[PDB]
Amino acid sequence: AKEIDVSYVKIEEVIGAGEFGEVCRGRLKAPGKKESCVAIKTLERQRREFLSEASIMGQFEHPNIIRLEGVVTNSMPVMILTEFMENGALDSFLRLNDGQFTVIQLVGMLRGIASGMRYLAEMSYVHRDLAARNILVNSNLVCKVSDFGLSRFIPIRWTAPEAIAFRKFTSASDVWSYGIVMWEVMSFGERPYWDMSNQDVINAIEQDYRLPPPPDCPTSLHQLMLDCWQKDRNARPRFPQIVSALDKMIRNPASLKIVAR
Ligand SMILES: Cc1ccc(C(=O)Nc2cccc(C(F)(F)F)c2)cc1Nc1nc(-c2cccnc2)nc2c1cnn2C
Repeated sequence: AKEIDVSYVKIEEVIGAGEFGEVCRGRLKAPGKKESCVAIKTLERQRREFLSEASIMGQFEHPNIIRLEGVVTNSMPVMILTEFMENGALDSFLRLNDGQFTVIQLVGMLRGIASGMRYLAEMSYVHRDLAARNILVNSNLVCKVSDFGLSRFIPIRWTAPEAIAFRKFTSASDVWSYGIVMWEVMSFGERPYWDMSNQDVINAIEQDYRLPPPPDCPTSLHQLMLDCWQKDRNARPRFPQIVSALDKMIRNPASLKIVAR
């Protein structure tokens, strides 16, 4: 929770809205450091809920987790600052780039997301809302796991079946969500389960249906999705094994040439 002096922070265009107010694009100019772009949540009662998020974010330091720049608490407005990700959310970025990235590039995106989740899981942090809309993409296509919560610029179709029903959220339920993210990525941002209703999705999953391989998806990647969607949560791979599986694919790209009929 590094405190930032406001004279370094200049607020520009509004990019969306949050639970506690606006979210804006901005610039950060600190002594001795270059000027960079930042995204800023602004904020009123004495509720410390707004800043409690910053206390959570400050624990995280990883190349695939959104990086908190700092906070302003001795000023108005009160603000949470992170690095600014030029390509925005992954789902809309991929829809804008439909069919325009190679399989190897998509796998590299997924490997980054998996590494970020591996870190969170190692930290005993359960995300609970992992979805492509919660991943930000930088100019080099590095994907960073984020959590926008209640935001704008209830999601059961990313949630493991045991978390929907029993409200049992674990890293293994995040693994389920990660498999959905894999499908979103290999589908260039198609909505999981198309236009099915939330109830239809729950019923389909309970009947053991699983999203099919996206067009051109390597069979080995869809199998990895199916592994993440095992009903028995203890049978799903853990994030370390997921990273290792993707790394094996990057080393052996001939394995990614096998697609289904
Ligand atoms: C400004 C901000 C504030 C919070 C978070 C965030 O991800 N917090 C969070 C909380 C709990 C757990 C985790 C996790 F575990 F996932 F790491 C993260 C990210 C951003 N940064 C941005 N927010 C928005 C944004 C936009 C609209 C509504 N809400 C947020 N747009 C952005 C950025 C950076 N670049 N861009 C384009």
